[PDB]
Amino acid sequence: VNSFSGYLKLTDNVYIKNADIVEEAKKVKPTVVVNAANVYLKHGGGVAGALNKATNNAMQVESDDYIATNGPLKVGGSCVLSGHNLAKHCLHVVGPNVNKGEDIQLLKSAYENFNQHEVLLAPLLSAGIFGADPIHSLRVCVDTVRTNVYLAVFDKNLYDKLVSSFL
Ligand SMILES: CC(C)Oc1ccc(C(=O)Nc2ncnc3[nH]ccc23)c(Br)c1F
Repeated sequence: VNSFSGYLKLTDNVYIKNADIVEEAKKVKPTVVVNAANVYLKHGGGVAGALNKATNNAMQVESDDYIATNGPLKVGGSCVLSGHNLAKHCLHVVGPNVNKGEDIQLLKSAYENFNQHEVLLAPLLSAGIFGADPIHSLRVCVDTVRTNVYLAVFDKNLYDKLVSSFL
């Protein structure tokens, strides 16, 4: 039993809700919140900008030190950093950004990072400003993640479309 509330169950392990991931993280304080990161951990907009804003820019400060030490992530890769006031940990995961021409096949690799964590609060990878089809992202999520994932979808219209079209 966990503290996530109001989710629709899609499969044995995947759950979905129309919610602002920032507000959901603040309420649940999950062990792991997933960020929709880029390889430079520049949290300017989208989910990343919102999460970073909620940490009062502490996420960005920590991220800049991470990059200075380690260099950029790989597309499809991830790193574990602090969750600040939102979660114990933040798993920064880089899905391919279609608006940069990146290979959509890397979306499966990106979701594989979730399997290293028993339970996660997450957005749909490569959705929103990353330019992929969120219906496809949900399909890859369900077919790749085996651990327990609670998906927050900000847009109510998109949420209803994802549910109603789910196979
Ligand atoms: C073309 C348009 C429909 O694309 C999208 C628009 C918005 C979302 C969305 O709800 N994003 C979020 N989800 C959870 N927390 C969040 N905090 C801040 C944003 C946010 C998504 Br997934 C989209 F794909």
